[PDB]
Formats: sequence, C-alpha cells, structure tokens
Amino acid sequence: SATMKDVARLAGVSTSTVSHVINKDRFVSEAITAKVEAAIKELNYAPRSLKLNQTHTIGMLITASTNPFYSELVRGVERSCFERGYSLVLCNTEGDEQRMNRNLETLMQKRVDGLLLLCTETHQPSREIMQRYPTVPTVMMDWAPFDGDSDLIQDNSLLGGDLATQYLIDKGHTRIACITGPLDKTPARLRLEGYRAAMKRAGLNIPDGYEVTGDFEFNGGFDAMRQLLSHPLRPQAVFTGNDAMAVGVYQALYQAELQVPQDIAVIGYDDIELASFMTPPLTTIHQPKDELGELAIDVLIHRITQPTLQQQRLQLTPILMERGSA
Amino acid sequence: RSLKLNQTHTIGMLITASTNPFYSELVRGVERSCFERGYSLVLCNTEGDEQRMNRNLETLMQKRVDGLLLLCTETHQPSREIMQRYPTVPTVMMDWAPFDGDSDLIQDNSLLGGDLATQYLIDKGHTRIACITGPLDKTPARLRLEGYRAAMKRAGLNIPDGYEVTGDFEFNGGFDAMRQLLSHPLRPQAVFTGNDAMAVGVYQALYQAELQVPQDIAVIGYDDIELASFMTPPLTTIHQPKDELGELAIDVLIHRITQPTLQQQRLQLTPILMERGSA
Ligand SMILES: O[C@@H]1[C@H](O)[C@H](O)CO[C@H]1O
Ligand SMILES: O[C@@H]1[C@H](O)[C@H](O)CO[C@H]1O
Repeated sequence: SATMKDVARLAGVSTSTVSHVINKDRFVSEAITAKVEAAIKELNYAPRSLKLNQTHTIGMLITASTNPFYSELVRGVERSCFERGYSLVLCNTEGDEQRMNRNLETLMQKRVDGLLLLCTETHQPSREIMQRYPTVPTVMMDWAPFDGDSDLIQDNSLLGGDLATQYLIDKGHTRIACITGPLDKTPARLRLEGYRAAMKRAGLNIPDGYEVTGDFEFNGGFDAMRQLLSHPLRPQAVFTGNDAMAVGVYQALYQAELQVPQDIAVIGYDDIELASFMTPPLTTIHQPKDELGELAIDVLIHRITQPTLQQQRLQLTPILMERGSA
Repeated sequence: RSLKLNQTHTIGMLITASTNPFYSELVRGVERSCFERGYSLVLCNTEGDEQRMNRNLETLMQKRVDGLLLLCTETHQPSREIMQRYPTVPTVMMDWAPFDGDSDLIQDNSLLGGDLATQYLIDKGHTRIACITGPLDKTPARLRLEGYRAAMKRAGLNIPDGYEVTGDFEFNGGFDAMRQLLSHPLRPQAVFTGNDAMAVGVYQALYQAELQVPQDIAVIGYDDIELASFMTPPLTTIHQPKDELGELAIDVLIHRITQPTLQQQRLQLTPILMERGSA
C-alpha cells in the first residue's frame, strides 16, 4: 500500500532522492538519510562489490588532439588501471555533439564500471547519455565541461599561472605577455587570472593586447605570437598557456629571427616530454600527470565500491621546471 | 550488409602506449574512417610483458568487437588459448606485422621511403650521410635502412663504420643516436633520422653540440607528423599518408568481416618527400 512517493511526501524530499536513499547509489546528507529512513519506518515500506552489470572495466572518453599532453595523461591512467587490476577501454571523440554522443553511448554499451572524461574546450557529451547509465560514476579530469555533482581531478592552474608569471617577474622582466587557451575552457581562464594576480602584486601594468587567445595547440601559439610581435611595445617575455602553444611561439620567433631567451624569454605549461627537447629546453610548469591519473583512478574505484562517497574536487599543486628558455 | 546477432558494429584497436605523435595521428584517421562507415572504435593500450598484453587483448575480445586492428611497437605472439576462444574475429595489422601470420597488412612503402630520403640528400650534394634506424627487430626500420643502403650503393658512396646507428623511434633514441654519430672523428654532413620523433632528439643533440641545421648538418626525417612543420628549422621529411592508411585498413577489415574467405591483403601506400628547411 506504500510507494516511494508516499515515503517522499511524508519525508518532504523528492522521490528521486528517496530512490537514492534506498539504493545507496549516490551521496545523500546524513541528515536527510535518517529522515527518509524515518519515513520508511512508520509507513512500513517494502521495496556492493558483487553486481551482475559490472565487468572490472573502466571506460575513458578522450579528445582527439595533437597536443601531447593528452597522450601523456592517458598513459598515466593506463598504468594506474593495470596496477589496480582494472582493464581500460578508450574512445577518441571529435567533431560535433551528436558525434560525441554516439561515441559515449557506444562506450557505455560496452558495460564499463566507471567513466573518466578528458574533454577539450567547447565539449558537452550529453548528460542524457550518462542519465541512461545512472549506476555508472563519472570522474572528470582536468576540467568540468558542464559542472554537475561529478568528481573532478585536476591541477591547480590559478596557482600555476601565478608561479609562471612570478618566475618571470623574479628574473627581472616587466613587459610580460600572456597567451591564453580558449577562455571558455576553465584552466585557460584560471591561468590568465594567475598571471593577472602576479602582475598586480608586482604593480606591473598589462598593456592593451598583451593578453592574446590561442587554442592550446601548435597553431594557436604561432598565430598568437605573431600578433604579439606586431605590438609597438614589444614583450620581453611571454607566458604561453601550454607547451603546445610554446612550440608555435618558438616557430614564430624563429621566423622573426629572434633568439630565446636573449631576445624574448618563454615559459610554458604542462611539462610535456617535448619541452625538455626544445632548443632551448623549455622552462614550464609541470603538471604531475602520473599522480593525476593515479588519483583519478583511485577516486573512481572508491566511488565504484562506495557510491555514497561525497563529491571530490581535488587539485594537485604544479611545479616550476627551470630550463633555458627563461 | 549482414544481419548477425553476434556482431556489434564495433572495431577494436590494440595500440602501443608510445607518445610518439605518429600513432595518435594515425588513430585519429582510423577513428574518422570508422565514423564515416558507421562503426564505433574501441581502443586498448598495451605495454611490455606478454601477460599484460594478453589481458588487454582478452578484454577487447570480451567486449565482442567485429574486427581487430593492431598498431604495435613491441613484438608479441598472441596466446593460442585466447585465439582458440575467439576464432571468428579477423585481425588487420597496421604499419608492421608484430608476428608472422596470414593476417592482412596495411602500411606505407618504407623501402622506397628510405631511398627517397637518402637520394634527396645525395642530390643536395652530401656524401657523408648517416642513418639513424628504428629498432632492428622492427620491419619498417630495417626497410628504411635498406632503402638508404640502396641509394648509397647506386651513388657509389661509401658508408663509414658506425654511420648506421640504432635508435628506438622516440625522442630519446634520436638524441642518444646523434650523440654517438657526433663522436665519430669523420663527422657526417647529413643524417637520415628514421622517424620525426628521433629527429626531435637529433635537433636537441645538435643544439648542444653547437651545430646549426642545415648549415652544419642537414636532417631529413620520416612520417611528417604535425610537429615537423613547426620545428626550427621546419623538418624535411617523408610524408606517410596516415588518413589513407586508416581508411584502407578499415575498408579491408570491413571487407574481411563481411567476406571471411577473402584472400590476404598486403598493401603498401607510396610516401612523399616534403621539402622544408632542414635539408
Ligand atoms: O590542463 C590542460 C593542459 O594544459 C593542456 O595542454 C591544455 O588544456 C588544459 O586544460
Ligand atoms: O611507420 C612507423 C612510424 O614511422 C613511426 O614513427 C615509428 O614506427 C614506424 O614503424
């Protein structure tokens, strides 16, 4: 005679979070959970580890990009999975939204226990697809394309951009430019904010057009640097929002017949393997990619085994790598 | 089109864990071809052992993919035990055959590629030409070395002892191999680098040796990864048609899925010299 709606009326919470209290498949406040059970009693209402739908498999949806950062991060995740005795299935995704939704749906149809998302820029793989697999937790890496209640594992890019800029300030540069990633991508915005913070703290003015947007790819770095090279007041130094764009920066400087660091100092972000092979080797901010992968897998596995775990939004501190570019 | 209950319209790909950009670029091409053909692509990284590699393969097979693409850097025989559990599933090998079999192979023509690269240097007037190879157990590396030898023989040019040096088709191998060449008393005028990844290492070595490219030493790579055109100077290299390779590989695999009795395909696409500033 009693339904879940009977329970949720008496309790005064939504039927959807009574279903979460009975299934124990999401985090519910300890308050609410005692009241839902307080209404389950009275109404006498009648409805881990060993699941028919589980496969000991983790899925990961990654962007298609020629930015080595993503491969390096994936490699870290791969290693962590192996070490934890999980198998990892990957799907590249490109193009528009329906393309990206098709790929995600295919991965889910393969019946993974958990999902890692590593997306670029404008990218929303549909909440509608994930809603069709509600028992499957999602952990987002690097940035949250769409927010939500999903766990997030990333570096601290606000601190990162500040470190990079402060480094240049400490080396005596006052005319410091900043090449950003796409500003609708949160890590790019945070790195720009870190740069602004360091400049303000030093009482340094940022000339108009010293902040230039790129695409976090080789080409964006090139286009952005050529723009900066047409500034009447020429920069002494440039914070390039990632190492991929620094590659473009170097190419631009090479064609402009300018030396690094003698004419212009350059500092990147990521510490991709390529950074240490550049000429000169690239001063950059090291993201701990292995630790990020380990942490992401650890969190996802924790949530797989304990659905009620509270949301994790965790930031690892990056480290300046001093080399020859700055 | 077949109506098979046991198919999933999914292609599996077992790929190296290398971050050499070549592999990602090739995967991207395969992905696009799959989409266009209405197939999904699922990937699994594999890294050294013999177990480990078998775990990954077994996971893919347990997902029930219709066909398998192999894109490896490490040699590895599949367990007969696993293959015996999934007899129905055709495999197409991309770039290189890790193990000898009757499986289809879709690759570039690396013998021609290495010859083109070396002949180019010869035509630019270099006589002291070194060759950095990939791993010698890897067929494309051997073929590129043979192409180099062929061009040098045709020109009647002598190859000094130790002018052929092995690397790992990665940044680090290029660096280590070039350092070795830079300890040769008779110093090369030019180096064919085996792939673009190793050319990145070569550049770093030359930079530390305070040598300019091309003024002191000319460099020609192999692959034409995106990075090649951003190098300083931009890298003269041999372009593999990665998109065409991906399309062809998917097309062959789909053909074999629908027609199992199809005869073995061993197909080689001709690569193209990209002239830039390094040579
Ligand atoms: O954190 C990542 C890396 O810096 C990548 O290189 C670009 O996108 C950012 O969000
Ligand atoms: O054909 C491939 C590519 O050249 C890659 O860069 C290294 O491995 C070779 O076999």
